[PDB]
Order: sequence, then C-alpha cells, then structure tokens
Amino acid sequence: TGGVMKPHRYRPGTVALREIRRYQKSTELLIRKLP
DNA sequence: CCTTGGCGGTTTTTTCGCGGGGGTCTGCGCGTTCGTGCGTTTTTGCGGTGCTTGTGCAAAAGAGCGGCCTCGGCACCGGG
Repeated sequence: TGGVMKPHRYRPGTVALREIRRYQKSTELLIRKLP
C-alpha cells in the first residue's frame, strides 16, 4: 500500500486565465525569431 | 403665403429571439519522446603590401665605271 494520491487536473479555463494574466503582464516576442 | 404628401398616433396582427432542455464532440489538460533553435568556435572571402617580371629609345692617288661620240663600213632606194 505505497500508492500516491493524484492532484487531478484543473478545470478548462483556469490555466487559460492564468496564462492570460502572465502573457498580458510580460512583453517579450511570442513568435520564434528564426522561423 | 399656399399647398399637399407624409409623419404620427392608434389599433390589430404576426413573427422572431431567448430560454429551457438535451445531446454531442472537441479543444483543454497533462505526460512522454523528439527537434531544432541559440550560443561558440572554426572556416572562407575581401583587401593590402611586398616582391618579381616586362620593356622604350682630311687630303693624295689609282682603279674602275657609265655614258657617249666619232667613225667604219656596209646595205639599200631609185632609176634603166
């Protein structure tokens, strides 16, 4: 009985809203330079 | 200042949007494996100096010669 309980996943949109805030706060280029 | 067609209020009618409900599927989330970008050092190209290769601008005398001229000598025209 050495198993691990999993933290499951986030709802659709939660990580979306997080990354929305993160990308709207920062200003770097989002397209890769060489392509 | 004249004129009349059209806005406007009122009354019927008619019809499209939203909500509810239901169902479906498709991006979202996460895990695993793979790629190909940024970062360094090495390689090839453009340039300059030094060295190497080409080349223009005084009579005197004899001997020999070409042109030339007089001349020799001959054949020839004209006539019978």
